[PDB]
Amino acid sequence: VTSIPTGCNALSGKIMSGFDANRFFTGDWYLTHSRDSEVPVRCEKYQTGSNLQLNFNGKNGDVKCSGSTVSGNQGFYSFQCTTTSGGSFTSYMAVVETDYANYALLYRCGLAGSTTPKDNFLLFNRQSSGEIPAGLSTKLNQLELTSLNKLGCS
Ligand SMILES: CCCCC/C=C\C\C=C/C=C/C=C/[C@@H](SC[C@H](NC(=O)CC[C@H](N)C(=O)O)C(=O)NCC(=O)O)[C@@H](O)CCCC(=O)O
Repeated sequence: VTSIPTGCNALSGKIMSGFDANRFFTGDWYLTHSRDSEVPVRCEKYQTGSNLQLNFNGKNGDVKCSGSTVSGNQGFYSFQCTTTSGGSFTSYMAVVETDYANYALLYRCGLAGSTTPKDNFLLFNRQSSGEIPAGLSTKLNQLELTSLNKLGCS
């Protein structure tokens, strides 16, 4: 697969310059806010390892993913994921803006039950108590993300 699924936003001109994968894909990231959310809200901790591997506590069971760059879409990654209930899926993401040490705003998109992909904007924080950073104010305005939903971390 050489480009993100049709229907997913490639965010051309909207992704940060100079993304440093080595500084992003290290340590833990808590998913604290998102544009769209479900109930009940939860606190997903994304654990990263070498070679774009990650683990997180998903809605029904732990999830393990293996990432790779998407050849045709700068900044995008494809993650092949499996869940402890026996599920498997492919999810795409790009880091829109991050300071690596505190926050990261991501775009995520993938097929999840239909030909029409579902997408979202996600705010990750290094601390479970993290909220909306001042540094993202202008970017959130530009993307019309002025009321992110708080999830289940504190
Ligand atoms: C450090 C940050 C790294 C970021 C890495 C980026 C992407 C890879 C990681 C996670 C991806 C999660 C995707 C979840 C799918 S849902 C994806 C999938 N579901 C299906 O594919 C179901 C298919 C069909 N609906 C069915 O019922 O069979 C599934 O089983 N998910 C389990 C679960 O969510 O716990 C939806 O809940 C997403 C909804 C919109 C969104 O928030 O993106």
